[PDB]
Amino acid sequence: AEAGITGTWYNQLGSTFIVTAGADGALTGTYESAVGNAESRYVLTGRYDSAPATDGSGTALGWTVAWKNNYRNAHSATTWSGQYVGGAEARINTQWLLTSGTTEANAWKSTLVGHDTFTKVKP
Amino acid sequence: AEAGITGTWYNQLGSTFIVTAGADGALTGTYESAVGNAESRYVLTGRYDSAPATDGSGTALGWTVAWKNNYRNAHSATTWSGQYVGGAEARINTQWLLTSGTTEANAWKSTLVGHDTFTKV
Amino acid sequence: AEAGITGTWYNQLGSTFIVTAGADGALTGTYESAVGNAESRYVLTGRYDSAPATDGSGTALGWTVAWKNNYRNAHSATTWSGQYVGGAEARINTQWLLTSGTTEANAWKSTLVGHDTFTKVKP
Amino acid sequence: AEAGITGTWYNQLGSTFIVTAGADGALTGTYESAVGNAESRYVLTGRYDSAPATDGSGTALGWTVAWKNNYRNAHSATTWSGQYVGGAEARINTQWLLTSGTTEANAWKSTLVGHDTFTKV
Ligand SMILES: O=C(O)CCCC[C@@H]1SC[C@@H]2NC(=O)N[C@@H]21
Ligand SMILES: O=C(O)CCCC[C@@H]1SC[C@@H]2NC(=O)N[C@@H]21
Ligand SMILES: O=C(O)CCCC[C@@H]1SC[C@@H]2NC(=O)N[C@@H]21
Ligand SMILES: O=C(O)CCCC[C@@H]1SC[C@@H]2NC(=O)N[C@@H]21
Repeated sequence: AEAGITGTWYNQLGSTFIVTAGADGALTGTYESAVGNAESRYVLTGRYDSAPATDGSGTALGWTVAWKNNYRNAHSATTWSGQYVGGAEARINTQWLLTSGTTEANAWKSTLVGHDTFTKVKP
Repeated sequence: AEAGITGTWYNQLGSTFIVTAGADGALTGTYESAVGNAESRYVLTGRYDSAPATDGSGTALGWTVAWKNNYRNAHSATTWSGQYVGGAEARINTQWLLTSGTTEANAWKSTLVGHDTFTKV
Repeated sequence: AEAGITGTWYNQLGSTFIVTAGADGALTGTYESAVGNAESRYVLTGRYDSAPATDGSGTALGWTVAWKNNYRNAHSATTWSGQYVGGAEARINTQWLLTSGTTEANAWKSTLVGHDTFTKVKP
Repeated sequence: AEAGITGTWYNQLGSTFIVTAGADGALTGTYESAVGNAESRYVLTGRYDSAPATDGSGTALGWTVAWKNNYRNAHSATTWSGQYVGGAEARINTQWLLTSGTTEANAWKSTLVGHDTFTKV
């Protein structure tokens, strides 16, 4: 449900995700991270399943942030892959990969993995 | 300057990734997977570092495909996160997460992880 | 602390982890999964940092279960990588990789990733 | 039978993995990393499927190294999870998780993920 996803969300670190779900499956918005080499808002773009299953399955989605805006550039990008689970206590449960640009010799330690849970604030 | 990310790329499974890199960091294009519950092309969108470091570092990037088009809907989405390494034989090295829409009970087994290497050959 | 790790632990799915931490850095024990193609106990072996930092850092550890015992064989193995965080509310926070044996053509979808949090029961 | 997992293997970074596979599923040996905060050999222990499927499937396995030995202590541990594929050119294909001991504040950045391919060359 585009309107189910569309809104302001926060995760367990205190980061803010503002997203709009388009009817063609597009996600666009901004992300503000509470941690890491980041300041202010960053552009995000992603995609979601705009026709999910009618049962109690979640809606699969994903989005990317490259950590460069007009104030800072961390030379890194994170992708979040997860699912939206609707209802009263709407949640988006994700796992993420954060890759930093590195020299070829340091490429083995270029990528962090983690997981974030997002809670929606009253839309 | 010199981000030769724009083009048609192929990974080791034979999937085709056609991307345009915008001057301000946007990635847009289409993806056609040679494997999985997929047929024909799917829309992708992503982001990349449009001013990378001047030392020998790769360019960080990432993108998403939701596997729904006019033919099929797999109820899943993949994100690739990696770096572009330019040069005479340019490559995009990625790790990816493929999440399927599941019930809560099956959420523990909702996400596959793998790694794809893209070259222009 | 070997004695800090040693004990019975349960995660959010209802699975049971019984572990003994050896003074040489060895972990041995048994694992019972509440989900998946598993029944009864399975042998686990792992390693941990037996001399962690004296600050508030966690103790890094990891262990493996191959899902074959005398009752069932799922032809898969999981490795958990994480850290033990001591105290009153002792926790082990992990991420895991579950690989299934597959044919070469299905090898792209061989591995699941997830995360489990373990709580210790009164030792 | 035929699990030719036992031996000395090398990955793409030039690290050396010396393993013995026990008849009942145990893996034991040593690991020497060519990269990272590591020197000399470290103890590894793991598990593998000692009765794999009879179709063309690989053998699932996994092992752990805690990066402490008599020389150094990195306060970290790596787990590799993968499958052994036998044949004329046998390979072990893995994905790994490297967790460092961190404070709670830094737990979000405690875990690296990568992938190693081992061959006997
Ligand atoms: O340090 C960087 O390279 C950029 C900031 C990264 C912030 C990460 S993205 C995953 C995790 N979730 C968050 O909300 N913030 C951190
Ligand atoms: O089966 C699905 O759910 C949709 C197709 C998934 C194809 C995956 S995405 C990661 C990997 N890289 C590819 O080029 N194809 C597979
Ligand atoms: O289905 C299988 O192949 C074997 C059982 C797998 C159980 C997994 S391991 C990770 C997760 N944590 C658990 O406690 N159980 C599941
Ligand atoms: O730096 C550390 O914390 C200890 C050494 C880590 C070496 C890693 S483990 C994964 C990868 N594969 C290797 O052979 N070496 C690196």
